[PDB]
Amino acid sequence: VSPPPPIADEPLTVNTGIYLIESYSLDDCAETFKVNAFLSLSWKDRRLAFDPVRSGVRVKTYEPEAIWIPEIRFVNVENARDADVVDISVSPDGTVQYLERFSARVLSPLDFRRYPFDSQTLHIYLIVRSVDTRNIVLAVDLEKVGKNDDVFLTGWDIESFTAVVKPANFALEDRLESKLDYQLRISRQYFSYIPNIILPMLFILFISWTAFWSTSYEANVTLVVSTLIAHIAFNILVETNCPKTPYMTYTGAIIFMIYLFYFVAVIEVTVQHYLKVESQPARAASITRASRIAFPVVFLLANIILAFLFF
Amino acid sequence: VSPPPPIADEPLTVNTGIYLIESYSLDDCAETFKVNAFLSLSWKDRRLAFDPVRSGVRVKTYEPEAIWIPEIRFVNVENARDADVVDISVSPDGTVQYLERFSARVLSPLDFRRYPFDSQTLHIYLIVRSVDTRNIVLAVDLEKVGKNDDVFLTGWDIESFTAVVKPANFALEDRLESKLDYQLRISRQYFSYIPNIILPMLFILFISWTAFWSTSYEANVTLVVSTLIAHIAFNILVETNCPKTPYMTYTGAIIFMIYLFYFVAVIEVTVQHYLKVESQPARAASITRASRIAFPVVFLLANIILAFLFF
Amino acid sequence: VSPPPPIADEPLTVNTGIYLIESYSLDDCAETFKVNAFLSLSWKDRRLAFDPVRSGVRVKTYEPEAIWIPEIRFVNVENARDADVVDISVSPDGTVQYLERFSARVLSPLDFRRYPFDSQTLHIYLIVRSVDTRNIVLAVDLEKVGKNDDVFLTGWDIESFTAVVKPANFALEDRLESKLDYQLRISRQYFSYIPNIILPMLFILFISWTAFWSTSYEANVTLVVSTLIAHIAFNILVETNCPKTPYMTYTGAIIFMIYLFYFVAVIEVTVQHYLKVESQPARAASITRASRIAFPVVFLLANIILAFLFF
Amino acid sequence: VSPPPPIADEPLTVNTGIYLIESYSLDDCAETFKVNAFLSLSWKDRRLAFDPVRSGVRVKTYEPEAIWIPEIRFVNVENARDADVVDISVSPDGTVQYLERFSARVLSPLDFRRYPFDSQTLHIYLIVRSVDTRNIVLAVDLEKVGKNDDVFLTGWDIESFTAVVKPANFALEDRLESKLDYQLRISRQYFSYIPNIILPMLFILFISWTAFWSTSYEANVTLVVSTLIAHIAFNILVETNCPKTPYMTYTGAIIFMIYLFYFVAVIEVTVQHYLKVESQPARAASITRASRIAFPVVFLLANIILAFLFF
Amino acid sequence: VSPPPPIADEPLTVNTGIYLIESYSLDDCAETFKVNAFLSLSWKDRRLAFDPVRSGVRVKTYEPEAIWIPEIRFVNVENARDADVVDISVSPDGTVQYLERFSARVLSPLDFRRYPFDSQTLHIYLIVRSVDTRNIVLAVDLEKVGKNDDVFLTGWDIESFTAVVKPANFALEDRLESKLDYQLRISRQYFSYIPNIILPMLFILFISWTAFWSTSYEANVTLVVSTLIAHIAFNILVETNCPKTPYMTYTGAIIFMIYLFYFVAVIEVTVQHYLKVESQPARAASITRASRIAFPVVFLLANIILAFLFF
Ligand SMILES: [Cl-]
Ligand SMILES: [Cl-]
Ligand SMILES: [Cl-]
Ligand SMILES: [Cl-]
Ligand SMILES: [Cl-]
Repeated sequence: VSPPPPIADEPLTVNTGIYLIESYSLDDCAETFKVNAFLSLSWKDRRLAFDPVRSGVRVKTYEPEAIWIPEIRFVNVENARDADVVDISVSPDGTVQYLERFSARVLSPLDFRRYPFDSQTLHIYLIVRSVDTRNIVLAVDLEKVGKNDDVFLTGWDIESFTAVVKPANFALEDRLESKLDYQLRISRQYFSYIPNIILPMLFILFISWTAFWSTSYEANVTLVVSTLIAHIAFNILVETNCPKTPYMTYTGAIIFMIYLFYFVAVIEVTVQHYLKVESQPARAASITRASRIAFPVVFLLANIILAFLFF
Repeated sequence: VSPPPPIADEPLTVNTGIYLIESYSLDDCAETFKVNAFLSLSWKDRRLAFDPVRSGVRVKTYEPEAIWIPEIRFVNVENARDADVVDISVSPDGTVQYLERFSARVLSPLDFRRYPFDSQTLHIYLIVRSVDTRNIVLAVDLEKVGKNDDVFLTGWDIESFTAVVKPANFALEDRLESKLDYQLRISRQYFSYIPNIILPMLFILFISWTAFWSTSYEANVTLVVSTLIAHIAFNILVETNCPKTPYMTYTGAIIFMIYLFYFVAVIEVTVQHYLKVESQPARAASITRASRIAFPVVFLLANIILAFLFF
Repeated sequence: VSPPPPIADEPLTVNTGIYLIESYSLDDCAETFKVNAFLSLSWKDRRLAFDPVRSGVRVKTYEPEAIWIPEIRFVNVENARDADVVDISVSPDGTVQYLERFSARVLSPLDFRRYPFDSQTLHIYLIVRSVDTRNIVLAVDLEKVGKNDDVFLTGWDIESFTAVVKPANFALEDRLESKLDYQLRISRQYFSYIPNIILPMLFILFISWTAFWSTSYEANVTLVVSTLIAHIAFNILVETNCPKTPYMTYTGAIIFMIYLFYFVAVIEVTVQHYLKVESQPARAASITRASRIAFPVVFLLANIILAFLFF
Repeated sequence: VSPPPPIADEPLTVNTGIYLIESYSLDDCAETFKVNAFLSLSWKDRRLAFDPVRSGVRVKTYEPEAIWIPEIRFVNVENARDADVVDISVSPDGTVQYLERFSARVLSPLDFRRYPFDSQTLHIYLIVRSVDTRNIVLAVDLEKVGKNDDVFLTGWDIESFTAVVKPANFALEDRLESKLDYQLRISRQYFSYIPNIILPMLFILFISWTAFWSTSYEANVTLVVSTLIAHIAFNILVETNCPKTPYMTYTGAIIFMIYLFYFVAVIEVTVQHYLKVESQPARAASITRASRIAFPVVFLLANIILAFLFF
Repeated sequence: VSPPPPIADEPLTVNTGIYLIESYSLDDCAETFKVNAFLSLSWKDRRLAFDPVRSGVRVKTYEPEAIWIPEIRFVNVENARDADVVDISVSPDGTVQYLERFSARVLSPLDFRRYPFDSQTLHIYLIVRSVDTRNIVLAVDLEKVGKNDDVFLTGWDIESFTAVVKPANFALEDRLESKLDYQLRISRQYFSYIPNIILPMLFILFISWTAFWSTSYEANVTLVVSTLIAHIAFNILVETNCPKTPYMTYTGAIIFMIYLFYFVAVIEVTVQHYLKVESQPARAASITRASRIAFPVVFLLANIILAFLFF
């Protein structure tokens, strides 16, 4: 067996579809997700055409080995998918209806710049390589592209599963390659982030700010430095567990600013005490009183600037 | 190696049964569980019916490749189950009795809203795809559904193993499919949750409340802030290792409240000292005295409200 | 390729023997252990008997596929064992000397109530399902049950590897199952626990007791609260990495008591200071002096009670 | 299924080419990287020569089992690559053009001395063992060497993918081996390191330097020791998760210096207080005043020396 | 498919050789190491012996399935090695020369008593089980035992790869077994340990010793207790990453001593303050002055004793 012959000079159309059965193991660190789905394939092989009358059958079932089947591969997979041919059906005209169940660990880049208010498009790229006898081209039947209602990823809302209908046909190592883009659109469930991370982090910072209503240098040193320890401790607790991102994220910028604020509050506490000790209590008291407003105001403003820059 | 022919036009009934041998590795982070069980299958194939007189034997044993066997798959699995056919028996009327031992990692969503007082229903979905010549329908043989008495999951109580007898018949990829729901009901047993996590966490909070029987601002700052560090430290220690849940859990709400209480106690400590320093000792002393009752009372009340809202 | 026929009505005896080559990966969290061993099987199939004179051979070697071999499975395994048939020998009377090398991850419950002074019995359950034509029964020859001298599990003393000679014969899914219990007895190597965990944990607690020889409330608050932070920090450092146990362990009770002691010492420190401040230095001094004896005595007593209750 | 015969005594040339489809999972700890690529192979096997006229076809397609294929292995792999033969094309002269898609976990040493400003050369070593009947030699078909434009490694810039055209031919276990070196050049994306690691670590160090504008020994002990705790805490937070490198890294030297600086600042704080207490306030005040300049200057100077020594 | 016949009554000698291609993944927690190597096997089979003059070939090449090959297994492996037969050559006298490339995860116990100044001997145990017709014995072909020059293990110096030429012949499961010991000798690269672990741990302890030049009980409590927190924190940072070792290690003893020293320094600080407060300043001042010398001296002496006892 070799590819079906062209009637004219036309390429062979392999109609595809992917139906998600299970989506699992989305890994933010590895930028990978595990999928379990159906892969449907449809094409015409006139060599396989038959007279249903003089055959006594309206359909013919074949073993994968018995007939020509296109070699469809996935571009962005760790290793080749584990596939199980579910069914192969041939109709009197030579139409082949192929179906397999497969599992695969798909590599898809994730953008964490807007985390935890991010949305992602997961990609699954189907590909076919042409042979010398004839060019093979992929097509999508969107009726055949879907997902089980029960499919889920914890912490994400799965908006849709679709395919970009126009394939990407290009030459590679002297042969045409036809590629399809299947997209899984997901948006993060950011609720518990406010009470679980942000609010507690904010409270610690706010505690450090009470040093602006105290003249006790010993109590102030304990306030700013102990809260810095509590902040670091809290970040270890709520730690992403992923190796640090190469780029600056939204949450990343806020956290950097919180460290800057702890340093600035230490400078203030240091300045106020030095001024007091160096017989200048009027300047010390005026700085501390300004800080009471300057600190929350500069914080709230910089946060609005960051929110604006990222979104 | 073709499906058994219908006597009329009826679909083929495949009577199923699952008998749990072992259940293990329930992973809370992954929402998966590993199972080891028997899968029994029974259907009628009249091409296999025989006369026990001119054969001699009351039962016939076949190799899987000698006869037609329905392809049963699991819907919610990572990869296909590891199976080993244990036995294939045919009775004189053509009734096939198939048995295999399998192991599988089943994906089943878990609800942590009532943790650690939560109960879960683990699902195992059997499925069969119909074939060209005839439709295949699943059924439950309750005589063949059960679990070994020694079956266990650490930290859980296994209430029951049962199946929803009526299958879910629907259409997939242009063919009819019959699905079954096997349910494993488990409820969390965490006897040690109180002593192990709760109490030490309450003691730390209670220590912060001793600041209401002290006028020393330096000692008060050390009490509230050092206990906040101890609280965060304790939460790192008793951390589940599972990424934070997208939703608000019961234990999650209690912990959020504990952070709020540390912030409120800091505000009090700050207010009391400012009033004392700003020549108002009457208002400072009256706030601190109120707090001694207000703090435990508001805590005990909010906890009753939370327990009521979640349960 | 059918079971050997009976001479009367007696069941077929499959003589077993397990010889441990390697024991590894004992996971306390998973309650699982990986084993690599020999499995010996012995039975008589008269259909295989031969005249050594006619044959010109005193022994006959077969491929597993060529003859009837009982289907032996393990009850408490994650998946079916990976096996390599090492040898199949048939003597003139039809005796089969089967030998295979296998690896398997065995699930065996572990009791942590007496940790780290615990001993465990690891189980390996062999099983055979009886067929249509005849009943199959397992037997042990203890001469054939052993372990390599080099077998080891880090942190454990392996006392013995044996089998309970009497099989457990029972009905399951309308057939007989003959089950064998192979036991691996192990006892933990608790030495480094004293200098690594116990001793530093006691020193931290002892430091909090120095607050009973101090009147300085600021120094006392620093002693009790900072040591509580050090205790929690130390617990994070020496943490088992296994999720907390559903039941109350011995070490678990001691740790709970240590948290209770930190809370009680805070109460004392708080009471002392309040009485001292509120014009009652006679009570404050008498409480602190009592605590100096009360604390070590109540600790040493409760510990004896706990050691008695657990052992 | 024996190697093609030589026309004279010439070795067989196997022309190779690797085209990267996906690159992923670079593991810094393991010094390994996962790759998914095409492996093209070409050689002349005259036994496969045909007349395009008698055959009809200008090219012949074969199954891997039908013809002799050289055994190409990778030297630096964990296990053998997972390969899937995409195409085998034979031209009339008997020139075979083989193409396979493979995935492999390649072991390649990484130098972390200049981290996070490091560049690495990842190696993939192709190898072929010569046979009894003839010597096999590898060659590079540069037309068939490349990488997909979309190839990415999070946190790295992929500079180039190339092959050292001259093979390394040597004797091993009495036969010739022909080895090829494919190189993937990558350079790290160090941006977020400044705001995420460097800057917050410098702020904690700077806070410790405020002890040089304070005479309060109690406040100074709190400053230096509490910041040391915050530093250690921060290091736990930003920890690589890879076991410590056997060699001294650039970042490793900076961190060692920061610990030295915390110790020196403690010595100063200790010296200043002892001089004050031992009736020498002139010496104490002159040391503290010097330290205010000495500390940032010696730090900035040692950092320039380190940056010079490493780069 | 039968073993070669003996010329007299001699056992069959299988000459072995292992050539290391790659060594990777040495895991200290798991006490395992992954190896990729060649395994050469040589034995004489006269049934395969041929006259070269009437045969006309240098060496005959066979497929594994075609001829008898001894079953060589590894004793200390997780699962059976993944092997790929590279070549099978037969010379006129019947000498079979077998070669395979294999990968295996070898289990080899490690002694951490002298860590990080330890050396280890990694073992690879080859084994062969004798057959019905003849006894099989292993031997070492020293020409075929080696390692690639590029073989590496990060953090270790690979000293040698040798084999103990005399096999260990013994009886197992009623048959003779010939065992060979291949040894990989490695010594640890302990450099970065001094600046990364030892030095910062000694600085934290040294800071605690400044309490001997202070009379301030509040500052002393902060020094000793806060440094104990910093020590524990540092230990979490530099943590072994392996579950605790059952035996007392060298580094383990030093760390235990450091905890003892923190407790002793607390006792001193407590004693000095009590003596001062209980009208005995002569006794207090003399203890603190003694401690200034007693502490570093007792430390340096106990360390010399430990280094002597372990080495
Ligand atoms: Cl694929
Ligand atoms: Cl399945
Ligand atoms: Cl098994
Ligand atoms: Cl390879
Ligand atoms: Cl092996």
